[PDB]
Amino acid sequence: AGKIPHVLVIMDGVGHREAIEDNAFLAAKTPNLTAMKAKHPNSLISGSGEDVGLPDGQMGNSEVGHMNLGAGRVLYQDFTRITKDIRTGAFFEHEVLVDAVEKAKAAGGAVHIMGLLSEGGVHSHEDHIVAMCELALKRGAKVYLHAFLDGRDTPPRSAQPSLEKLDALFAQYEGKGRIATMIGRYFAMDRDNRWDRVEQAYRLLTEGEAVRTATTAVEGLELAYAANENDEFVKATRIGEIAKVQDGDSVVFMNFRADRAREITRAFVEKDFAGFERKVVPNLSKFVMLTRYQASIDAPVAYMPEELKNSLGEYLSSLGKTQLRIAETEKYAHVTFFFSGGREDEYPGEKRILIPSPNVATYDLKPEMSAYEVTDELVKAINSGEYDLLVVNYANGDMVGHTGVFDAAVKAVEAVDTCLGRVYEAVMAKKGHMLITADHGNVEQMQDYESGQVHTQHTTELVPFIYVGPTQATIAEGGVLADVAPTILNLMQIPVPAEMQGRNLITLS
Ligand SMILES: [Mn+2]
Ligand SMILES: [Mn+2]
Repeated sequence: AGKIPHVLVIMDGVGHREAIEDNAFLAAKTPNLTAMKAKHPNSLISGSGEDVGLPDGQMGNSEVGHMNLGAGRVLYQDFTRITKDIRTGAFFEHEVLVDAVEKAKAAGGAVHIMGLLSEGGVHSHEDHIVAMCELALKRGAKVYLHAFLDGRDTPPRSAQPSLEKLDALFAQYEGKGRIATMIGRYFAMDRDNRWDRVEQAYRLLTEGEAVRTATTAVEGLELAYAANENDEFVKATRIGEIAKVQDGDSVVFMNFRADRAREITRAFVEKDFAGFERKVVPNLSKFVMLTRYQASIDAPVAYMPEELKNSLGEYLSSLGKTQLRIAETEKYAHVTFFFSGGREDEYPGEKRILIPSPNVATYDLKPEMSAYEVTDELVKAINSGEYDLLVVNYANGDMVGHTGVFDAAVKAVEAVDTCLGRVYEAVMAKKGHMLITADHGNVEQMQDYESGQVHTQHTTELVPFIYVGPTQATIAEGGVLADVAPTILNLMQIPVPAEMQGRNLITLS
């Protein structure tokens, strides 16, 4: 104990946008942040596009963002890697993917492909899914696509062109493949142990169990829209005849992001699965995770992760320092394996506190979420003097911003601001240092002018970067997420490890 606290606050989904219209951050009462900015040095940093190793124009996200924050360097992203392999043709000869196809063919089964079907680019990309379908079709396989509909990394009603694209592909191999089922990502891609949701996707895939049937994918979507469902929440829909994932088939899950892929993957492959009582469990010829969703899941992986040495968490552990990771459960991955650079287990000296997210259908119903309890625990931790580094994620801006509901998003921002007043008080009393920042924007734009729909996605806006400490300082312009860890190490008066490539942004005065 008796340690000076260094606190990294990630206001998930809180960006800086000058425009006032539909800006829930500016509309919110943020007296603590306003006061902090008036007193303490503050700047803007970038968490989108090439600055975080993504294509120019691609919005940031929590996986890429927390990995960059923790790593102190820009990482080569799996999105890039897979896109490159498709471009060069290497994808189509990938031994793991080819093996899935050949094993299904040998068993006289089918290749079932599933994944988020949109151009969002956060968890998947439909062009990758086209590529996997083509890979299997060109090898003479029977192919069924199970589409998980988006509306969260894309506009809330936007699935139609994606479904049409895949229909058009299958039309080029007439009778050999088709879209079999559709369901919203709310069901298929849960990450907070809402197993009642996951079960709906699981039973659709394994039994063809559906709320509605339709003759075509687009007809299915029209039925969902008529039932007042948006893409994210589309109920289990079966197209045409039952096409079960059954014994001898192969499944390829085409998502490249881990957090929302773990639950449905476990439902298929985990030996003693306990999320829910499964009615049918197929013995697959192969189940492929496109990337490594979880080290302990016993299934082959197509694209294994690169080694990441001396992320901030690892490096502090190597120095015998202590650290806290704290968030609500919806952001578990973010403050654990995303921030740690891929490692799932605690480092020596690392403690985790995960507060259950509220047991509600959507977070516009409780925009304060579990932020107040997170704050209770964080303040206690800061005051204990037991931690050299404390990393907190506040989920609210991001999670409520994804609902597309402006008034709720305003309340989410207000909740975070109130909480930060208490964090500030504790840090100042302990003569500590704090960086308040974000991983990407979201809440600062709540209307999508390109579609006329509410805005449910991230933005490409810069994010705030506020330095709270015992003294003033100057902050260099042009910072990126990779600069945060070297900046923290400078505040801690600890040398930056060779593996970090970012720069210190802060000059104390
Ligand atoms: Mn985020
Ligand atoms: Mn988000």
